[PDB]
Amino acid sequence: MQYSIEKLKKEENSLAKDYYIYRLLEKNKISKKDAQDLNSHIFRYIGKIKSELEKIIPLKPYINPKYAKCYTYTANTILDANLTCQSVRLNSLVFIASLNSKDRTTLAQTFKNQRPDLTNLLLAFNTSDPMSYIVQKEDINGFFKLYNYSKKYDLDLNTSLVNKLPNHIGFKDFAQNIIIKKENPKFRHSMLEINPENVSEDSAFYLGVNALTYDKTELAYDFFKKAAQSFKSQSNKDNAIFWMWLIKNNEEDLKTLSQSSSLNIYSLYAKELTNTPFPKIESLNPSKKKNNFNMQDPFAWQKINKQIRDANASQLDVLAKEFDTQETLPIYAYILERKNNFKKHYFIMPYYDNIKDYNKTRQALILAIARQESRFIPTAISVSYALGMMQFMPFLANHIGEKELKIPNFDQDFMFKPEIAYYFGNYHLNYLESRLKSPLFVAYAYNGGIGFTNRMLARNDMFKTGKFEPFLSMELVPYQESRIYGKKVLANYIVYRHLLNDSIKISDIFENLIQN
Ligand SMILES: CC(=O)N[C@H]1[C@H]([C@H](O)[C@H](O)CO)OC(C(=O)O)=C[C@@H]1O
Repeated sequence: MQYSIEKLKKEENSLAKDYYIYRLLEKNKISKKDAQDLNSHIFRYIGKIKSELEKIIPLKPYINPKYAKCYTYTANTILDANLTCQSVRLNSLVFIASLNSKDRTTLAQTFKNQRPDLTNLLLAFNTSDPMSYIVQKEDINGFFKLYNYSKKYDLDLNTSLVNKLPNHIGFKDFAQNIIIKKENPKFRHSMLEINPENVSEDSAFYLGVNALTYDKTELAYDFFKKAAQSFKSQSNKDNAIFWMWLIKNNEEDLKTLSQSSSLNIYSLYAKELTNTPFPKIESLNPSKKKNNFNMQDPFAWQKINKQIRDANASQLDVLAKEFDTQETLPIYAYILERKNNFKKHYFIMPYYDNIKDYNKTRQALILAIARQESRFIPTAISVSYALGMMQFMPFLANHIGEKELKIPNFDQDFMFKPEIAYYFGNYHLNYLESRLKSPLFVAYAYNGGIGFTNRMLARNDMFKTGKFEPFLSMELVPYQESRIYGKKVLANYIVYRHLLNDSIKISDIFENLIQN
């Protein structure tokens, strides 16, 4: 089914409407005329849909009309500009780097009283190492502007300077990136001297991972303990408490972790080590067959999803009842997950006839992936237009459907059919598992591609033998999305294996991750 640009224009703005506009663009069916009003019809104007629309109608915009005149000067004529224009242009470090040194000296004097930040950057670029100049001034705003301009600067930072960094908004991404990318070794080593009193949440956690890579186990414990105390989500606290346990072996930490209300790999592992029973999994069995809702209409899903997320505690109960049918089971579970404030564990198995003939280990992996990818919503669409319950990128979906399986009249929208999603997921999971084996590694490759996974596993510092392995390696997976995805999918997998009476010990999974 196709939609003309005219029909789409009548739908509400959503990712579904964006997806269908993008299908028109990629088929060259949007004329320069149709493209005129089109911006106000796009829900999320980022990435491919933007670069495609801008092939038809470029934008030069935007320069704020107040400062238009400021952008008529160059490095050769900036001394002719008024003081306001001079200071606007000096917001750009590339602009500052382009100036000649006599003009940087002149402008540094001009701005020393009113804008000593500008002065510091001007004089820093008069040296062969601007980062060293800025660090000597302990100019923290300047430091982050220089880092954003170029990641290549690296220098030792003293105790006073590093303890000032965590107060700046840029600190969190700075610390994450240099620790997981294993860049900027002098910055990295310097961050051993950050007082745990000065950091919290994710930043404290990454500084703990940092301390472990230098085998500073007491500092690491202090960082992870501050993370456990400050993190807002129970899942993240549990990850931090697990590290506290692994490092200092306090049995109260493991007891606290085994009694967590969050189901995650860390609380599951702690339950297993202490002979605690498996957590209770909800049982959803609606007797009603169906209602009026079309589970194959992507526009209906965008609409009802927005109602569910904005619904007060009251309106959730009305929706819960409406969607308490077998045909709408994924929507029911989605509503209940909100309605019970994310306290109960739901692990549904919808459209199960399509998988009941696979072995149970394969069933569990399919279901683990689908739960994480879509929550079993058949018409799910990601911001990069991954499609259906198993969130297939269109390129891969077309390769499998057209080239490999030669399906008659295949269209990428077949990914919205549960039978197609499960079938293709099985097919792709076979390719990955045959090469990768561990369900964790499969999960990383499913989310991030087999290329990145192969490169990570080729490194001699990832998933090898060690004191704190394989846990440390799971913290150092270089893409945040994939690092998180793997932990979540692995927990789902354990749960579904258990529900299918095909249990495995998560300790066996961890042992199989270490190659020799
Ligand atoms: C089965 C499949 O398509 N896997 C792909 C995955 C997926 O679409 C994502 O996990 C959606 O949530 O995305 C990507 C990607 O780098 O974009 C590559 C994977 O090969």
